[PDB]
Amino acid sequence: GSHMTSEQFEYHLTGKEILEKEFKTGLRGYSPEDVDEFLDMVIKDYSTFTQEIEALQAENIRLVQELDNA
Amino acid sequence: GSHMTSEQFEYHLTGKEILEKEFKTGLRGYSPEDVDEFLDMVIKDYSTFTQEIEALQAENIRLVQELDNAPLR
Ligand code: NI
Repeated sequence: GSHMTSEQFEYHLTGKEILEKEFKTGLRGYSPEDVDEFLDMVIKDYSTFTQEIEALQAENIRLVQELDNA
Repeated sequence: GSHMTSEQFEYHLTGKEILEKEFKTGLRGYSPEDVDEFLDMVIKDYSTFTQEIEALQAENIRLVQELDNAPLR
């Protein structure tokens, strides 16, 4: 009967891991303030990506469950 | 036939921007090698997130098309 495919998405980091990452420092290096400001945006985007996927999964569930009554 | 729209989510960066970003240097900054290796994972994750979202959006559009044509009662 009905057969679903299965796809897997592999991620390297979590927002938490980015929040908790401590870079080593050296004689010359990237401006800590500038890197921090940039990663702040990255962490926000990880949260937003996660939320949008959750929203899209819920929308998927909504549509599938409607079709349950077809 | 009638439609409404929303703008639910706000993003700050693209993967391309993270690949291309050039940081100012200074005394006692973060290890460039360490930061670059870290951001490489971020870049790959942005691409994967983006792919997953676009795949779900395509799937949902297929399902809405199916539902448009489906009798329920
Ligand atoms: Ni079968």
